[PDB]
Amino acid sequence: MLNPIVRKFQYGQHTVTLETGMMARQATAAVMVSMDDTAVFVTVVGQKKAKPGQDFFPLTVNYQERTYAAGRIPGSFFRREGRPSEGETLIARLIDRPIRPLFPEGFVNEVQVIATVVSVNPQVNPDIVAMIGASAALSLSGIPFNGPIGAARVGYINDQYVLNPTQDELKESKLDLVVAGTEAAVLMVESEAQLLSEDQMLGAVVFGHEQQQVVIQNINELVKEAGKPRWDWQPEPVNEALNARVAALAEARLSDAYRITDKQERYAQVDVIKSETIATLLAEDETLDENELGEILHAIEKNVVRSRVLAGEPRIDGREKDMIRGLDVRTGVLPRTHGSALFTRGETQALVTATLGTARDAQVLDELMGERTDTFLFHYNFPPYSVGETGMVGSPKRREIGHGRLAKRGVLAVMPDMDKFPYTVRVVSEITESNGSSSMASVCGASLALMDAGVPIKAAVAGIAMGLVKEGDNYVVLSDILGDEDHLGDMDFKVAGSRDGISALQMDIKIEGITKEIMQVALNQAKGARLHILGVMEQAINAP
Amino acid sequence: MLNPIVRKFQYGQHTVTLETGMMARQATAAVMVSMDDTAVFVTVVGQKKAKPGQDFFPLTVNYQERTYAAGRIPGSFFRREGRPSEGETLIARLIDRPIRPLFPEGFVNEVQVIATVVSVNPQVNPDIVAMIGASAALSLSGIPFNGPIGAARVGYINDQYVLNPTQDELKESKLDLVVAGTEAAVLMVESEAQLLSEDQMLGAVVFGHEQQQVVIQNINELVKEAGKPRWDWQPEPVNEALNARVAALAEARLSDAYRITDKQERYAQVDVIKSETIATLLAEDETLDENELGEILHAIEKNVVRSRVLAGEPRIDGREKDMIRGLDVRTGVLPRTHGSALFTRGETQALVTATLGTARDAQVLDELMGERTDTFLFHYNFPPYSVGETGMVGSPKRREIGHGRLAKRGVLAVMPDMDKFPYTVRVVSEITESNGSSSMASVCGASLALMDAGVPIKAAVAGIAMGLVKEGDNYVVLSDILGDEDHLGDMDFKVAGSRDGISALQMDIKIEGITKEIMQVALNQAKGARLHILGVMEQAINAP
Amino acid sequence: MLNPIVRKFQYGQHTVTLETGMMARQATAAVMVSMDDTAVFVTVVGQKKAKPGQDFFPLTVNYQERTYAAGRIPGSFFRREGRPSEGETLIARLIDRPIRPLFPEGFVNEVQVIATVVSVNPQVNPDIVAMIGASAALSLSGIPFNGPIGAARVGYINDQYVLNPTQDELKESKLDLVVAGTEAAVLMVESEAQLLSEDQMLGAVVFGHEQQQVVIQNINELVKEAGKPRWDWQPEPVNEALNARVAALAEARLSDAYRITDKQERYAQVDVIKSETIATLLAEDETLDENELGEILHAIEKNVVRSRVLAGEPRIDGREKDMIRGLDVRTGVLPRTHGSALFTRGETQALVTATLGTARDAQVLDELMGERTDTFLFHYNFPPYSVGETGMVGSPKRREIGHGRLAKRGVLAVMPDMDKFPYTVRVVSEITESNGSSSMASVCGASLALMDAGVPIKAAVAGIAMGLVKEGDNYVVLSDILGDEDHLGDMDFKVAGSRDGISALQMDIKIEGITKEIMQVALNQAKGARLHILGVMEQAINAP
Repeated sequence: MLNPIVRKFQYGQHTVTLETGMMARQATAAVMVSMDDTAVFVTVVGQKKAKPGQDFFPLTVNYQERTYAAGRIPGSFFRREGRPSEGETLIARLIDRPIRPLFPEGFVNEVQVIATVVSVNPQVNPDIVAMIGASAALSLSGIPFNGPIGAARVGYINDQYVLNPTQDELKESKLDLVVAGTEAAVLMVESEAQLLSEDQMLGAVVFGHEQQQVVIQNINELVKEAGKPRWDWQPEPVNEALNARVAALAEARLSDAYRITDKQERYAQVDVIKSETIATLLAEDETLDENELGEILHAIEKNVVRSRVLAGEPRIDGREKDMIRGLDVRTGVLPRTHGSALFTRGETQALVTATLGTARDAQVLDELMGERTDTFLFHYNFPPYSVGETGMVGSPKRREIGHGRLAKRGVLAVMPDMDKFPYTVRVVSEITESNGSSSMASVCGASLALMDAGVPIKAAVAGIAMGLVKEGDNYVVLSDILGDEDHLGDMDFKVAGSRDGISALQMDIKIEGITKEIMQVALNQAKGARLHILGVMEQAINAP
Repeated sequence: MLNPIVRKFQYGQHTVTLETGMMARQATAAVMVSMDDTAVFVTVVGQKKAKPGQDFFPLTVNYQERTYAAGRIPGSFFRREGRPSEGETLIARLIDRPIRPLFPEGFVNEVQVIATVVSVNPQVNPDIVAMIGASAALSLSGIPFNGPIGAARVGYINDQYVLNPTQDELKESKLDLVVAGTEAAVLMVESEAQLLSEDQMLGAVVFGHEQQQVVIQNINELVKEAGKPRWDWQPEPVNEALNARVAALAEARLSDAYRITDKQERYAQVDVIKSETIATLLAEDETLDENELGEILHAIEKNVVRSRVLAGEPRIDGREKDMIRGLDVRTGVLPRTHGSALFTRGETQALVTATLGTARDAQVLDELMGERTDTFLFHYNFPPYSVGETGMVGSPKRREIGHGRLAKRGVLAVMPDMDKFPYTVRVVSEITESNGSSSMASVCGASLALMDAGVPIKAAVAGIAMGLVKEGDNYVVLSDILGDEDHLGDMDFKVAGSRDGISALQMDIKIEGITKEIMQVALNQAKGARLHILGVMEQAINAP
Repeated sequence: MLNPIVRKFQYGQHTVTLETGMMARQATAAVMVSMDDTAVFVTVVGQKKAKPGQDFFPLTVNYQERTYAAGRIPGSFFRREGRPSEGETLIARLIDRPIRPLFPEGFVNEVQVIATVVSVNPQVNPDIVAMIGASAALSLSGIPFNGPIGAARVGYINDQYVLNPTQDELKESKLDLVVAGTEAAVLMVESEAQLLSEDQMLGAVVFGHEQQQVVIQNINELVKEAGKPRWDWQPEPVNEALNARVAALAEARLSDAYRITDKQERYAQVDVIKSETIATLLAEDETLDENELGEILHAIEKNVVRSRVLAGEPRIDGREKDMIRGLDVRTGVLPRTHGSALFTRGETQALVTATLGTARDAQVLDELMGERTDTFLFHYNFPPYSVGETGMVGSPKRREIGHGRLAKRGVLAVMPDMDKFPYTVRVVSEITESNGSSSMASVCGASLALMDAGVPIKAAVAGIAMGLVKEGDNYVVLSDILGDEDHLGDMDFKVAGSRDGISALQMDIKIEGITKEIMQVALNQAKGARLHILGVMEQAINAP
């Protein structure tokens, strides 16, 4: 006989139960989460010795909702679920994003987080239930993983924050955000609100982070109770011999390379510097490990950008911190469509179109919690010609779907109700070129496309992404980040809203140690830039 | 003018016609086997040149069912037969399973045996017609094949046997099995029975094997008449200079490596030896093939386990040759689903669920013969976290479909009729951990899920797997085999049924020379092992 | 801030507008094309450096129609276009085919042509608009391209040729062809014509070629205005010391290798020479490249065949310049289906079947501009066993859909109306062996299958493909070419029709400098071979 080890704790209005060490033993980690009646079984499998020819951390999270959870036989032709829907893909991204940055730098081992829904209650979502599982299992696995993260859902009724609102409570609620992060700092946040202000939008993030602290403490006690011992992993020793040998040839040229304004001219230049430096090092001796060099050159690229921002020197394209790129607004680009828009910011632009139809063309979503019909439709396409390369095209990938739901949340608060406008609207965003924010601009393109179409929107809506360069305690907040300022930066602080308030913001932080004090600066500077986008948008069109 | 080579012979109540030499002359083999209204054109293509590193034998069988065989336009959006359905995959396995062990060891050349149905009779099933088709083609191809095999459906009407029962006669029949084997011995068997005794179930396998002998004789005469010259292929010359060089270094390590008992600790130890023995030989001589060294180590692994079980000595986990693994019967493990079950046998586990629905949720099967509705549903999911590896959560592999119907056949005889219980039942089996037989454990969890849901089944149903190790003429029968035992053994003898009779039986023999005398011993020992599972199941629940 | 470069002109009636320099700046080239209201946004991306291990030229043209162009929400389940349809792949091939031979010999850099429909007029067809867009983008990119090409649709109303007919004007027309080619010579060509004569079909190609000249002139002027400078590219230099080194060892017996008749004996002989020549050259020195030696051997294979045909020597299988291979006509090959046919030409055969149905079984094509329901279906299947190789079977390949419609082009014109025959007919072609033209042999098998089914077709239809060997100004026209005479040849000239007129005409030229006189001779010589097949076809069956 095998007996499981359990621990029960009160969380909000529901009693969350965690179980381990009875179901999957062959898997490195296995926990079964049960908020109140909704259960999600999460397993984490990680290899001890991965491949040697790996340069990227290969983490994959597969979220899947079982049909027997609600107690219904699937409506598919084969009577068996198959491909994940738009709902299941968004939750998969909601679990990956917070857990990714907690892994130590230099960890290249393949890990897979399989989260399957067991049972479901029509009141409690299982999003946040699955996020606790990936937080509990990964801490019990032994795999080097900081945290663990807490999962919290924030509501807003009567100008006051409510922890974990049900489906019936969400009908009267104004704000709907999911907050995740470690005990020390916040890590992500996915929001969907009405038109709240800047102060109350930040207060909900702090509220949820304080409430999720109960979950974090209960997992930590379970690690010392049933958790497997930590992996004996050590990062590759910092070779000071090569870090001065490569830098004496590359750091001098790469410092001058990051002053070019054009993206095409800069990326072609840094590729040449990376090519001939390795070519010379291979000509010296064939012992030097190729990849190794690729990470040293990448470390120099990170050091050149970050140090110049902290000192007070001009950015890549030679732009101050609170300064943004130039704007180009074009309404009515297509001839035989309902609505069309061409919004351009610097060197990134989105061809956004709007379509109108009857209520019969509504998307009938067969969700696990309940069957609902979606009136407003938003689609995000990211073709390879935007970044300037070749790739596969046909079916939308993870992001494509994630950024599409993001741009939907930023407009959903503005969109008129069915009582005034009873027509199904489909908005398609086509990324023509991409350098900084592609999900954001869109929201700017959607507002121009919906007016042009004839949709009576409440107020013009815009949005821009923010960044951060943090080293020690001091920090610099960036307005309208570039491609090199996001991949080498510390966070992708996306904010979208109207003239009055904020519709929806996405918080993606890569480092731990983020504070509420530096959150206010990033929130306030985004509002000043948001009004600047709208000042040019209202210059072209101001009425539907 | 083109000319065909025709052979006709009487087989039961049907006449079988074999044509070769005119259709698909470019392919190594092409045989047109069409009985009384219906046929399955089968072609074999084998590459003369083997891969560069190819180690395993790549055999791929694609069985597809054209809709114009019955004379009907397919009911789809594209109006064309696309990817194979649940049915098409099953027959493909009935073609792939008997032919695979007949290919000689050391043969790594890629071969493809595809079968396409070109016309069809509502009374004669295309499954055995395709099996004879592949048997005739592979023998006429020239590719090293130790066949040919015969195909026969046995059935059971009025305490008697009838060779290849028709679709109308199958409704009155209490048995439905397809037997495949050579002139010397049996090789496979896929069966479905309505609670039959061991003597009647064993006598059915012998009956079908004796009746299919005329098929083998008629194929052999065609090979002597219109057969392509056999391939000049010889296995790698076995040298004792390299074998004893590894055996004096690895056999001592591998002997203690199979005494570890625990799966995770055994596989970790057995991988270390493989990773070190090859590495130490490469340090001494780097001109040796790594691919050859792994095949020798696999032969040593085969010699250690088989010799220990051949003599009176406990196996890899400490069990005797009839002793079965420990049991953990659990039900009502999940809250918000109709039926819950948790079955664990030693180191294998299956989370089985039950779901109830109306006649609206019935599976509408669009088969080649005609449209029918399926009331009982069974799905088999095999995730990567079961064995402790990383894979694509995606699905569903073939083995997943083949084992899905396997467990469906074991419960179908137990399941109540439509009149007494007019509800469509959906059963989903989730493999939590895998070691030994997980398909037989799915049948044990199925009965527990149905009783928890409230489904009034006839009796309790259970299932176990049996193994064999034979060297010369003497044999040792194993009860409830482990994973490896299945790979390093000789046969996968699966038996599923109740206390009274057998509901399902699968016979997957990988070696020829199997005796009728040893089959009645393995089936009788399986009955005693099945009653042990059923006794513990009745302890937790004996009625719904 | 952002300025476009625009040039608009006239092309018969609808004014064609071309725009570049604003949309998609990151990519290599992006041109906004359109006529009246139909707009197709085409992008071309070319990679600077080639992949180390490349031997072939990777051209991947993908055409995607988006439903917001017409102003309609898609009728799909997810409400997203996604994967390319049956129609979308045909236009993708219609763009890929003419542009492929224009790339210089030796160029191996990966290029992608992404053409997407963004706006559409219900009268103007996007297919010719997308072809102009790709022609403009490839010329403005700088990537080595020997264009530009023009696109013209030719109709035939009241014995007169009409340039670019609208969808309403096509109902009166008896011809619908899409002609493509450079300023000096024609390239590809696909037609469909209710039994028209040779001079009518030939004159229509010349008509469209002369009318599309104004398009090419306006593209060339735009390149002179705002075109990115031509790529600094130079092909691999001719190795005089290596080309003679291989020839003095391989060319001697490779000349005798293309002398034997049988395909299986020839392809085994040309492979065994290559397997021995390269093995000896690698043993002599290991500094040589694997792919470089194969390119010289292929040049020998090309030179041996072409030199014999041009001089006046007998062909590979011992045929004359106008001689057609042996024919085998069989019908009623299958028992339990409506239509059955087994047509064989030389060593190529197609198992063609005809299936009868009702109006309920008709395919509803959700095309961009249109709601038409197709009553006639044609499906082409090219399995791996036809060529004697091993591959993967699943979703119909681009080559299968292209030949499927191409075989449909010849049958649709001769088929009876819905008023006299109100049954939906499905035709499925199965290629069992292939060497010459299996797509045109499917048309011959289609007429035999329909007569066996009972379809009252107006006349019998047959056809063959034509080849040409031209290196100077003198030419040799070949009737019914092989696989070796098509790859090493210069053009693929497909003709299909009845005893009175031509139903289908396809033109696939790989070389520049095609004259008017060689196009009519290849068409007139095809008529003689077409009458030969129909004469043998009438011997078996003449009336249903």
